Amino acid sequence: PVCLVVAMTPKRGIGINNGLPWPHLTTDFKHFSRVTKTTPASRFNAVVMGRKTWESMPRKFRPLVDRLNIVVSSSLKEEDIAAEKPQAEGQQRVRVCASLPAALSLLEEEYKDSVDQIFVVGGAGLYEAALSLGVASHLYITRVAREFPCDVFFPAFPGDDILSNKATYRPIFISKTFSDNGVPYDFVVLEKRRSSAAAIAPVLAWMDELIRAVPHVHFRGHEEFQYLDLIADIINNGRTMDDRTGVGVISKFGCTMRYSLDQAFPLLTTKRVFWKGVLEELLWFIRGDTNANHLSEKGVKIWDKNVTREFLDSRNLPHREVGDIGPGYGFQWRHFGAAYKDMHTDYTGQGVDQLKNVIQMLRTNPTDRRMLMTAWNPAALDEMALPPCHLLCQFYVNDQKELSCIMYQRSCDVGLGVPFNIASYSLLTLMVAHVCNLKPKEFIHFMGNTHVYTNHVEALKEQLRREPRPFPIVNILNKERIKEIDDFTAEDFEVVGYVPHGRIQMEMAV
Amino acid sequence: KPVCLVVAMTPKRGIGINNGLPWPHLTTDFKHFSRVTKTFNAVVMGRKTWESMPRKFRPLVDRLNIVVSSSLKVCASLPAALSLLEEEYKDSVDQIFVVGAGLYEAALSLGVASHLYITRVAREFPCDVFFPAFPGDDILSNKEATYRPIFISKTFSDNGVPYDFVVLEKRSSAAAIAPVLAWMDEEDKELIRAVPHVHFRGHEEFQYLDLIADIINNGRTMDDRTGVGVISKFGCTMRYSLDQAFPLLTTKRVFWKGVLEELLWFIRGDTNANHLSEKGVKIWDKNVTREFLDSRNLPHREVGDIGPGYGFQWRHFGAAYKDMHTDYTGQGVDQLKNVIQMLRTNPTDRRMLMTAWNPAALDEMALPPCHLLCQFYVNDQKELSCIMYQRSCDVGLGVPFNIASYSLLTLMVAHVCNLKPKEFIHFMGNTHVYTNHVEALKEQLRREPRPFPIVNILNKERIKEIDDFTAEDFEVVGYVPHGRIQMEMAV
Ligand SMILES: NC(=O)C1=CN([C@@H]2O[C@H](COP(=O)(O)OP(=O)(O)OC[C@H]3O[C@@H](n4cnc5c(N)ncnc54)[C@H](OP(=O)(O)O)[C@@H]3O)[C@@H](O)[C@H]2O)C=CC1
Ligand SMILES: NC(=O)C1=CN([C@@H]2O[C@H](COP(=O)(O)OP(=O)(O)OC[C@H]3O[C@@H](n4cnc5c(N)ncnc54)[C@H](OP(=O)(O)O)[C@@H]3O)[C@@H](O)[C@H]2O)C=CC1
Ligand SMILES: C#CCN(Cc1ccc2[nH]c(N)nc(=O)c2c1)c1ccc(C(=O)N[C@@H](CCC(=O)O)C(=O)O)cc1
Ligand SMILES: C#CCN(Cc1ccc2[nH]c(N)nc(=O)c2c1)c1ccc(C(=O)N[C@@H](CCC(=O)O)C(=O)O)cc1
Ligand SMILES: Nc1nc(=O)c2nc(CNc3ccc(C(=O)N[C@@H](CCC(=O)O)C(=O)O)cc3)cnc2[nH]1
Ligand SMILES: Nc1nc(=O)c2nc(CNc3ccc(C(=O)N[C@@H](CCC(=O)O)C(=O)O)cc3)cnc2[nH]1
Ligand SMILES: O=c1ccn([C@H]2C[C@H](O)[C@@H](COP(=O)(O)O)O2)c(=O)[nH]1
Ligand SMILES: O=c1ccn([C@H]2C[C@H](O)[C@@H](COP(=O)(O)O)O2)c(=O)[nH]1
Repeated sequence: PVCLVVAMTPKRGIGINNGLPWPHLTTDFKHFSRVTKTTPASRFNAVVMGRKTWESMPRKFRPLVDRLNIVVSSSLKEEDIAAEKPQAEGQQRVRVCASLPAALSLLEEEYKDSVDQIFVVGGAGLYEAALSLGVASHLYITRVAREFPCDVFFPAFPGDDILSNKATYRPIFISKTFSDNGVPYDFVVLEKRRSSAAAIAPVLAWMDELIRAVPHVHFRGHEEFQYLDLIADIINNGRTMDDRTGVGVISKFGCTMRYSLDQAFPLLTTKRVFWKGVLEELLWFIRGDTNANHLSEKGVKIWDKNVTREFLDSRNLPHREVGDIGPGYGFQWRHFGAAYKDMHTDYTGQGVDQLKNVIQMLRTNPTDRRMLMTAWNPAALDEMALPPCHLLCQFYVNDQKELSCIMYQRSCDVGLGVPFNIASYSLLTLMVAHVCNLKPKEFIHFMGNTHVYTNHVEALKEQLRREPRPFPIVNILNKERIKEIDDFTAEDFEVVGYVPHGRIQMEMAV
Repeated sequence: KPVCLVVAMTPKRGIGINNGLPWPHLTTDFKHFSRVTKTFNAVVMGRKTWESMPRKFRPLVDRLNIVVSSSLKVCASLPAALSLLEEEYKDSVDQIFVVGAGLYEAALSLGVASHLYITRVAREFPCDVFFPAFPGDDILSNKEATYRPIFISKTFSDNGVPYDFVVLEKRSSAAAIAPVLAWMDEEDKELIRAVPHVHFRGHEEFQYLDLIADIINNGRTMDDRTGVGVISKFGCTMRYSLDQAFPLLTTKRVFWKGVLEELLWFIRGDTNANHLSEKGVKIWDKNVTREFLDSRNLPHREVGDIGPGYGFQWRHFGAAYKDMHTDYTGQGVDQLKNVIQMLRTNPTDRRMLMTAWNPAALDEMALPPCHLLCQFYVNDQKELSCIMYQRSCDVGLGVPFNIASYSLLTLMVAHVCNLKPKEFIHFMGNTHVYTNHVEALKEQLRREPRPFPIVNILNKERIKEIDDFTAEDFEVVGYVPHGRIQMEMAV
């Protein structure tokens, strides 16, 4: 009964020119070593590999230490390998077999009592045979999120949708996202399916008491499970309420998520997020811009329905031109408290530039505890097309020059807005880290009224049947040119290794 | 042979009076009692205790009963009743429970009880029968084998009586996954933990105790404005239920008078700290001395003037500040009034927030506000919840005070809106322990929490609007904390 261990691009690519397609992934090698070596004593595990895989390995590491090595080949002989390098004392002699079935026979015949687990370690010849024989119980797959030139591929398999969009192999384990050398990746395991404190439990018994994301996944390390579980939690436990929009709501109050920013970027994968939209909106905020036509004109229409003639009038703002969000978000960030006129006015130097203050405090006194920016100005709310939802953020620097950010959001459309908000403030954290010579560490999301609209519930349930993919990496390009927060442009960003499931249509509650 | 005692007692160990119970009917305690005693089982009770039971329940059903009188229609002693359980009933008897005094004290002297199931009634009541003193006693009030708590429930209440439940003891797919979890856990000296002997930690105060432990264990050592130094973390969260009891911390006495007076002071939009100090509430004095104000570049401020902070922003957001003797009536935005009006007319609105954070006015304040935003929420059962966001949290000194403060605001706002208080949710930014508090906090972490008290609003009929509350309209009922712990304020 065998296990497969592999690293794989989303297109199932595993090799090129008898080498690996990506730069060195040190955590993946640790993992490989740890999975293939470990045992309870008497025994060792075996690794079975094809001839070219054996040849692809550097001499100094071959044979793989403390594991019985078997090579499947018809041309290489056991004495070829013995001649390559002296067998070290205590290690096993390297065996050669003509086929995978022969390797498994040999294991039974001559190494019962001696080997514990059997691992098939590549290449495509062996992976294919192992799947054909149906002898693989588990797949240890390292999912590399970037595509690389490959000439060798892991075979198609039922359940290969954990890699990319199109007996079965279902994931029972999904880790958080790692990275090395600009490459994001994660680890999954698939499974072939087809009176101490005794007497305390009756008090527990009487004090004690449906929708769930991909419930077969038992180890839920991927940080996107916070979002997926929050959807389920609201649907299971939330309360059905009315709402400003007339569309129903199911709501909860006081919710929390947090996303690491040191290895990869929390752009959700369980549906495609509108990244051009987040980037363009954030730059617009940073400008202090209140003209949503500037967004609309670039193909970002997110503010259009709340800046129509009709919606502005429902807000008693007949004097606003279409597109004018009033003194909201970016205006309050860059010009807190300034007297608003319209979206065409120059406000340079009016009011408080909170963003500048935060940055200057980060650069000069990062232990200060007042590094906040707010968009909630009670005096100006009635002049806004919409009172801000994400209304405050706070920054923090630790010991090691690592920057974390908290954002408070009064109102959270879990279906439509939340993924977008996660990406937006995570990006702001990247931008601020760079300009302050800091390392981005963490985004922390504090949520007030956290809701899913009734007309989203069905689509959200489909979303919960999808397992997450490894997070992408976002790189800031042209770092040397970029010295201040206003220097960033729409071209200074690269999203690397993003492989989300398909878009899900969800109407905005207007 | 294993024996357990089931009891409910006041902090002074009171269990009865005039052959009855001291307190009004405790519904949940009775459930608890029912369950615990059956899973047949034997309950064993003294003569008088049998009488006290109403006849409709007198045979305690689904359990063997034993009365230990020497005068009735049934053993003559407690040793006797234990013999009668080995000899006969040896089979089909699981555990045995003793359920009066005399019986309790017999069971303790003979040393046969291995566990104590105690319902701690938080209030005192007249009693003439008391549970025996016993080592482990401090679990009730502040007054060799010993009894150690192993379980401490959340706080309940019925008929205006707060109470707790504690238990004391006499003293392939997982295989596939394993190697992967193991390496992920590897990286990565002696952790502290609040009362590690308590396994089942239902008491909501454990959030605060665990928070202290987590900061000291996993926080990073940093500098800070005051010069004292802290250990800090960022982004922490607690929540306290308000429907049964009130989260006034019990592992050290919280300064309740101070909480109440500061809050009423906020609500009036008062910015003169001498009004607090003149009432014996000196919490703001060191941040409004001549010296501190000058350090803030405020030489023109009069001693005691906090500037346009907290309450001023609540009641007059954005108004132009003069001094603390000015009348600001009608000026600025009355956020508190707006919040209340929205709660009363359209409680599904998602903009029910109040902020103290006004960037245009920060430099004019003695201290930028720590608790700077709160948001309210109503469900479909008319239950009110409140979230407060705090940018900077002095865990040892400030946090217990802040918890009580906003929980109290929640009770007040619920009342004038004809809602019921449900939950206070505490969101924390820079969450820190000052270096000179660490030792004191380590003492505190050795204390088992007591049941939370309940706070009642008095004269409810007179109180219609948030401004109507006075310092005399509240009663804290059943508060039984451990002693105060001195913690010096970093200025
Ligand atoms: N990303 C990853 O996880 C991994 C990537 N790689 C790499 O993948 C590509 C190399 O693998 P691949 O090209 O498939 O090389 P293989 O390791 O499969 O070696 C190829 C050959 O191995 C022996 N052979 C294999 N299958 C059979 C069979 N089914 N029956 C009989 N003999 C068999 C044969 O050698 P003979 O001709 O002597 O008979 C066949 O020619 C490389 O890039 C290697 O580095 C490898 C392992 C893992
Ligand atoms: N808070 C709680 O959890 C509980 C409180 N209570 C309160 O109990 C009061 C009664 O307790 P208490 O007055 O101590 O009543 P008991 O139930 O202990 O009855 C007293 C007597 O019981 C039999 N007895 C007890 N001890 C001995 C002994 N050591 N040797 C021989 N016989 C013994 C005797 O009756 P005889 O004279 O016939 O020999 C002794 O006089 C009430 O207020 C009752 O409600 C009771 C249960 C629980
Ligand atoms: C949060 C936030 C910012 N916002 C601003 C914004 C404004 C009003 C709102 N109103 C409501 N009820 N919910 C929102 O989330 C919301 C968000 C967004 C608005 C729309 C989309 C959106 O429609 N996303 C879709 C469809 C459009 C597209 O892709 O072009 C998507 O699936 O990407 C995203 C973000
Ligand atoms: C929260 C809040 C409101 N506040 C306001 C307030 C002002 C400045 C602060 N400064 C610091 N560093 N931490 C605080 O918690 C703090 C709190 C409080 C202030 C003091 C006490 C208090 O109990 N002080 C102690 C110790 C005085 C001393 O000797 O230093 C006392 O003796 O009671 C409580 C609440
Ligand atoms: N997930 C996965 N990642 C891989 O890199 C991988 N590689 C191969 C084949 N190629 C190689 C090449 C070198 C070493 C190697 O030197 N291994 C050392 C790593 C030691 C360590 O980091 O502790 C070993 O002793 O395992 C292993 C396999 C087969 N399955 C894989 N599977
Ligand atoms: N913790 C504790 N609380 C008590 O009230 C208590 N009471 C007694 C003695 N008095 C009483 C009185 C009535 C019932 C009683 O009627 N018990 C029923 C019903 C419980 C219910 O009404 O839900 C039972 O079988 O549990 C039990 C004990 C002994 N130990 C106690 N221990
Ligand atoms: O950044 C944003 C902006 C808006 N929304 C959705 C929040 C709500 O479901 C609706 C906003 O309307 P009110 O909360 O103002 O009713 O905003 C978000 O989730 N994120
Ligand atoms: O309600 C309050 C007021 C103050 N503090 C303590 C917060 C800090 O440790 C110190 C305030 O100083 P700065 O955060 O402003 O530096 O305030 C609180 O914990 N709660």
